[PDB]
Amino acid sequence: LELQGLGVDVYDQDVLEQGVLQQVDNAIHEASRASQLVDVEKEYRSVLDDLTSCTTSLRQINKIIEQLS
Amino acid sequence: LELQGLGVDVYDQDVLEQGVLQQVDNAIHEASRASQLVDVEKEYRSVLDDLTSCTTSLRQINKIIEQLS
Ligand SMILES: [Mg+2]
Ligand SMILES: [Mg+2]
Repeated sequence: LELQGLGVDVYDQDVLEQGVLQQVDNAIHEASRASQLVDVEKEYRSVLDDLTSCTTSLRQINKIIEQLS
Repeated sequence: LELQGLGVDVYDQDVLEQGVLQQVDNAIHEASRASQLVDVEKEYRSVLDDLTSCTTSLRQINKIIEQLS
């Protein structure tokens, strides 16, 4: 008698028994992970652009100073 | 007769049948993911420190200029 299945936490994947509910679960969890990753990429990019902007300024500054040579 | 199990790709998790091999698989895959994440955090941090260093320089520069007021 399948009873040890009742022992699993409700919100555990293993509780889903085959077909459409597994399909929906896969979709919503995979979309959430994909969403997290887009957010990290955006956050990294925003910092990378800022570092690029700050750097090129220094190059411009140092050139202006070095132009006085 | 369990035969549709032979149809799975060899390097798929589902091929591992219970116990110690599943235990080893979990360990090596989880360690690999944890390793990737440490690397991303290090890479982001290195950029964040660089942006911090570039920024504080500009603050120092602008102060020196503004000191002439
Ligand atoms: Mg779920
Ligand atoms: Mg494996």
